[PDB]
Amino acid sequence: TLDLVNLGVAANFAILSKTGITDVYKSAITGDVGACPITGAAILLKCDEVTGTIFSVDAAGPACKITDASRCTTAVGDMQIAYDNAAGRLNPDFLNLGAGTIGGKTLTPGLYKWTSTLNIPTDITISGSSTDVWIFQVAGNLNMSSAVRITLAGGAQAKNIFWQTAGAVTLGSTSHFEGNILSQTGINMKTAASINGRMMAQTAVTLQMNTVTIPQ
Repeated sequence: TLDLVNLGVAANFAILSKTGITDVYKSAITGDVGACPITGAAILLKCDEVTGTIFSVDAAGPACKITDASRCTTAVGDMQIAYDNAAGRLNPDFLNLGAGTIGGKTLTPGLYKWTSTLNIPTDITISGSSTDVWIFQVAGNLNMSSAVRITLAGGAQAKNIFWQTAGAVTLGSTSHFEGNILSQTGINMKTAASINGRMMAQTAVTLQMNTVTIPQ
């Protein structure tokens, strides 16, 4: 009975930020990337790093960039509506689960809230049907330590997982993440971390040699 978070046009993006995209070469991104209203010069991605289109609001950015202000603007706007929709959900199923550290848990469908920072220091499973939905509401940061893998079980799909964070996200080196990130600030990945998901930041996305794939 938990409704999907509608991403509108932002659904078309693996990475969408408002202040840019930094990168330690070489990353492997599958899906479109965009930044707005910042200049496309703030996208530090090469053409060989993106399987998809790089969208700029202006004439600056990587050589393969497409200038389309109105699409980037709509996407960022839809990302804000999604962020507010996700943050606005009421009547959580869980509050302060694991007291802000959830290593080793198996997370079943529902609306989860943390009034603090959330840490993921060891492997977790997300377990549910192909139609089940998870919304994780985090009033601080979200941290996941090096080499931590999020596993999906029971038919659970990346496209039906949403992480809403009031603070910054940090995914440790070589970690594997599952789901959509709606961050009010930054999403910062470290050396060889991967995500099956979307990085939607109201500030910047920062990468270090990452694999980023849009959910199927």
